[PDB]
Amino acid sequence: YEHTATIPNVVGFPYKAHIERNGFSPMTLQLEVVETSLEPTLNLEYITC
Amino acid sequence: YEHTATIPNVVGFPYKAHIERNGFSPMTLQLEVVETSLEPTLNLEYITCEYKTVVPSPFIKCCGTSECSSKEQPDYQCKVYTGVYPFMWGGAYCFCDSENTQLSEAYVDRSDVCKHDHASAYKAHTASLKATIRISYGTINQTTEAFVNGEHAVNVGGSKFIFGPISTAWSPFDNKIVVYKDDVYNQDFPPYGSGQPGRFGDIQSRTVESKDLYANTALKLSRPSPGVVHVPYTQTPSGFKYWLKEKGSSLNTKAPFGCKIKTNPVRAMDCAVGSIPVSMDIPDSAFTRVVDAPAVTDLSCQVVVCTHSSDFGGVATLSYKTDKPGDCAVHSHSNVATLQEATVKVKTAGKVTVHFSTASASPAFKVSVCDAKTTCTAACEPPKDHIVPYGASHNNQVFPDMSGTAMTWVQRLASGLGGLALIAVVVLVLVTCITMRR
Repeated sequence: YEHTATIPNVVGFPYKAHIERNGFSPMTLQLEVVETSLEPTLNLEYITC
Repeated sequence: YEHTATIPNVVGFPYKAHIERNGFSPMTLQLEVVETSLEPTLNLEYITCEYKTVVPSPFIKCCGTSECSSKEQPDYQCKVYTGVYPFMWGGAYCFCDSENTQLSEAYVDRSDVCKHDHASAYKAHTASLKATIRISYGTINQTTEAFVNGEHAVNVGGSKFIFGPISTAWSPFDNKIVVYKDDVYNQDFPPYGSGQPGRFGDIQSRTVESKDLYANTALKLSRPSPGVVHVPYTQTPSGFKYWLKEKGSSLNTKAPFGCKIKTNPVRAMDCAVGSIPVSMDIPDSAFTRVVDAPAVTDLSCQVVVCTHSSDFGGVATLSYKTDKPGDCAVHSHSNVATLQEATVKVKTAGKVTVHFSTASASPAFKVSVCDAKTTCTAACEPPKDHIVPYGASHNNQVFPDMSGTAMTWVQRLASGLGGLALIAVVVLVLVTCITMRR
């Protein structure tokens, strides 16, 4: 069953997605972002010392 | 009690026939076609198989002429060649330099395994249906075989059933049929005595045991190479052995209506074609008197869920008043939805659930529970699964009920514009009165 949501990129905000479906009693998911890690691609130009 | 019905020829679709006999509590019979076997009448036209070409040793007459004679043998060929001078391994076979003749002789015969590997050409006509029907009603549940013609009465539980003549005489077999082992071929085989070389039936026999063989292989003798004994000849390759690789896939993979084609005897199973009339003579002992049944009253229906899927995708809860517990017959009086269950225990618990299958966005159908009747109504969503390995249990009636949302909107718009048009009529009639009174 394809369903879509959009959760805040807020760590520890426990967004809850509700699925309503014809055959079935509705379901609430929790989607809690425990961490994010935004990592740049790095090109080394040079070393200084 | 005479009753009549008409069940689809769909195998594994359980029909429900409801009898509302005035003196008795209703009963729902379930009628399921378990198997069908459409069997054509066959006339054997001829047998075909690979030929055997019989080539004796050459009757080489050294130092002399030879006559030759005509013979009755199939495709028989004979020639006497003058001026032969053959060499065997040890020298010339003949002393005379040219006064020798090689009598070449050849003919066609039926192959020695034609008893075992042959194709039979049939005319296939006036097919007949036999069906394996399952009858269940009350405590009686039995599976019986009936010929589907309006004469073979079969007994279940003391009930005569007559499965009347099938609604259409269609069959997947064309008028000309070729049968080979497990396979059946629709094939306009050439008439006996007119088969052509290198094609199916270049040799033809009226039966596998027949003494008389037609052969038309275009066998021709040719002159032997000088000094060589070999009775050289040319002949068109076995048309049967060409056929065996040219057949392609058989009728078992091409018949309409999903028929499964089988040999020995030639038959088409499970053809989903037409419908079968049924006549019942149910005895009085099969019904329960109205005193014995529960007096189900104040019946109402809630559709707990509905998907208009091919399975029994809807669920109803029926609620009751009753004097006693008991079995009631259950039915749906509209073909928009068919019910999985034929009878239910009515309980003092006051409610029961019944499953149904339907194809429409918003069905409404009168269910019943013994005498009580109520109109179930639903909002049914489409299924999410595009393809399923099973046929539809509903009748594929898709037009929505007039109380549904689509017909509600349609009836609002149509009554709106119709009311506006009637008001404009009233205006015009009133004005055209006034303009003639004044």
